[PDB]
Amino acid sequence: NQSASEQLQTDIPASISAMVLLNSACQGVVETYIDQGNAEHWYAQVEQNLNAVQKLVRQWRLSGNLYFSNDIMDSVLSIANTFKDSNVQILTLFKALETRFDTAQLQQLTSLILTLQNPIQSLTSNIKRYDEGLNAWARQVEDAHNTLQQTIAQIQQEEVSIQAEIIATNAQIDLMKQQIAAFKTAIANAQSQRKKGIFETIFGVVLAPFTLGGSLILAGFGVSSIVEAQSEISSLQSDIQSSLNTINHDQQTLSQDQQQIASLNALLLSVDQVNNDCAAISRSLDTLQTTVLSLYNETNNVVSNLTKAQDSQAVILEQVWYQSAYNEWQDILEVASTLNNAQPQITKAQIKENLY
Amino acid sequence: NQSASEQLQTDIPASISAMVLLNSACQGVVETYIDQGNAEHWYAQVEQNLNAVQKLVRQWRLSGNLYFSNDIMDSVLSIANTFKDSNVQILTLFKALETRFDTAQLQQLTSLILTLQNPIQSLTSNIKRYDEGLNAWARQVEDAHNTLQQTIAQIQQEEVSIQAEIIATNAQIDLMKQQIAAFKTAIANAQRKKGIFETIFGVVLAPFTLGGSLILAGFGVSSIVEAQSEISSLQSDIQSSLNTINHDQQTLSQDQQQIASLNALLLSVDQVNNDCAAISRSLDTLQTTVLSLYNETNNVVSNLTKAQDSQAVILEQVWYQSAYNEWQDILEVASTLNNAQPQITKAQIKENLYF
Ligand SMILES: [Cl-]
Ligand SMILES: [K+]
Repeated sequence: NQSASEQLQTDIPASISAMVLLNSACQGVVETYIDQGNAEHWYAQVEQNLNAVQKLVRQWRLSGNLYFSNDIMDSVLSIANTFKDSNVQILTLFKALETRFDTAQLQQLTSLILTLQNPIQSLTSNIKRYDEGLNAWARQVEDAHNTLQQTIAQIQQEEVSIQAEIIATNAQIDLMKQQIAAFKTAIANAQSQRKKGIFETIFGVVLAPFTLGGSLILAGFGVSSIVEAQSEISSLQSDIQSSLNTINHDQQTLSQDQQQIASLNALLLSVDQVNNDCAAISRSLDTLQTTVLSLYNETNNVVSNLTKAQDSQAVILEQVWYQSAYNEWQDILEVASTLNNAQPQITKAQIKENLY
Repeated sequence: NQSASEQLQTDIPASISAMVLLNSACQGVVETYIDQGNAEHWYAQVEQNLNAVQKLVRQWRLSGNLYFSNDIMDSVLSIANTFKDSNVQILTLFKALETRFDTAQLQQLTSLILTLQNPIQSLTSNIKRYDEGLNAWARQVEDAHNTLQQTIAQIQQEEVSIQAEIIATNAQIDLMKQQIAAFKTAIANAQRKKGIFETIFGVVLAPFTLGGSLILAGFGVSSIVEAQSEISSLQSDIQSSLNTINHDQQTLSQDQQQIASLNALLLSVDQVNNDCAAISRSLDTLQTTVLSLYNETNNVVSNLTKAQDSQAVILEQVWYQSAYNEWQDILEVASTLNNAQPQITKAQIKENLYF
């Protein structure tokens, strides 16, 4: 139903969106803080495990990863600019060949179409290279997540006297994960409708609070979008606020020391977003790779048809594919350029007890 | 000549501005990253010293300190809302007392003025408590800074064959400190619609040829007024200093660049130290002005008590009306800052001449 270039209009920003989300999730991990307070010796293992996750995120940043893959973005722009720089020449040849067929100009037209294949293959190579490095890192983050999750589960299983409050708290943290997923789905549905940019919101959820201010836990997570999304991010903040209010109600019978134990799985919110965002990137790059290959095959079929053309009628029927692809790649150039030149707009939202 | 409320129109946002700067300096500390690479045994001590500074920042934030003191802000809003809610009552009593001197109405007006004193004293108390906690924390950060600085100094002393490159690098790091100071000076000069605007810089040092680096040295600046021209000049300044560092380190291996660049780790810790001192200076000014306002209310309540004719009461209305007008502006500025969501940008500063 769609040409490859038409599909890429969706698949390219979909992949950039997934990468931007990972960047914001990484920031959420960095901005997750805990203090020992009066906690028993279990705290050392939680601190160690959390620091291991944070070390992986710092190494990802130190390796140069920011909002999206520069190599993939540059390859997209290379294809788009190859279309842009050859359009007048290609249309002039089509019109000349429409008037009078001659093999020399047909050979020149075929050579111009062929100049697309190197930038396309470069995009495929850079997607593969990026996804391999991403997956190698993601496996380490997943292992670090599982270790922290197991450490916390062991601690909470030993607190037999407050099991009901721990279960109720963990249900609210699961709801928060659902609310975050609902935000991402809402954004994805409205991406094609709005102007492009880089927008990030880092949340901090205050748990086990002190009366006079501050807390023992500041549980972070990060979300983002490549389109303005003030309404959706406000609904998410309202959702997380509601869930935190319910946690505070469910923990009303707990001391601050018990709240510290009962709230530990909020530390997984940040790294869970990293895990989910890594998987989303890889799914989007599998889709993108299939579509890029489809575009490569289209150019091969067009070149094959042009080489077989013996009259003007056979040459000009390839013009519809070209004109359609050029129009799509002109739009891809605008979107990719906007994202590549955008100044990221970041904000922070601290979520704490709302009702007193 | 300025009334205390007129002075507070400047002194209150001045203190808020100083607090917002400290948050951005703290963010720069948190976003300073190093990896060991092939570094020798000195790396453990640098990493431990840096982690000690970063732990202090995390503890400061876990104590509830973000962009500004919530206790001080809420006390400012408490005074402003006391003026707002009492205004119509006070103005009508002044008007009736003007027409005909009434003893009962005078005591009511006096009691309405006295209601200002409780929130004013709570502001003084909340300034003292915050500043005491700030100074206690700032002494820990200063001690942590000096330890990391001494560790770096000793490491750089032992690399005898590349002293020229280390001295040149440290000179440019000092230049960056002056360039940051120039931004904050320009901000203190230029008074538009308020907000919370923050920029976090990351300076790439000892880079890998294919991307990334062993050092990402952070620092942060901020303002409560938009300052796009000022932050653009700062970025251009920092970019030029980093380009000079890369030129001056061209003879160094990546391992040597790692050592030669270590003092960049002190950039945002140094900003924390400077910003803590600047907050305390602004809080001493603020506390003096708030005490001046408290004494103004004591002079007015005594004048209302000593008053025995109508003209003596209207004499105190000029103070009230002037105070109220200033505090309605303060309510608008404080509400804008208390309700603001931070507008944060980030800039990575790396070699930008080749590509
Ligand atoms: Cl656009
Ligand atoms: K409780």
